[PDB]
Amino acid sequence: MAAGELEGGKPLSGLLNALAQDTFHGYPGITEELLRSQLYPEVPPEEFRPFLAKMRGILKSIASADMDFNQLEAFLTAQTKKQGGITSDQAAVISKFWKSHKTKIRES
Repeated sequence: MAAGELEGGKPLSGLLNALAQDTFHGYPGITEELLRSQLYPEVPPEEFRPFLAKMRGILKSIASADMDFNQLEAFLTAQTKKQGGITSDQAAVISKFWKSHKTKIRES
């Protein structure tokens, strides 16, 4: 209640974004210890994993696997069926992992 939400909607929305630790070589902008400070300054660069226990499946999918739209859409169903998993509040922002960058992007 007072610790089961992770800041708010801002982090969960840019979680898979911050988590970007190993893209291909490592950008001078994003960093492992930076991902937390990026959106979740409350979580430490060590106790972040336990929270990712429900936000890690998407990490290895976008970062370690790098997927596209229509591919992760069906993957999120796993985040809402797994042992406990996340709630409709979280799945709401995560399900956007491919629409947040494929809507008002180039507009065509």
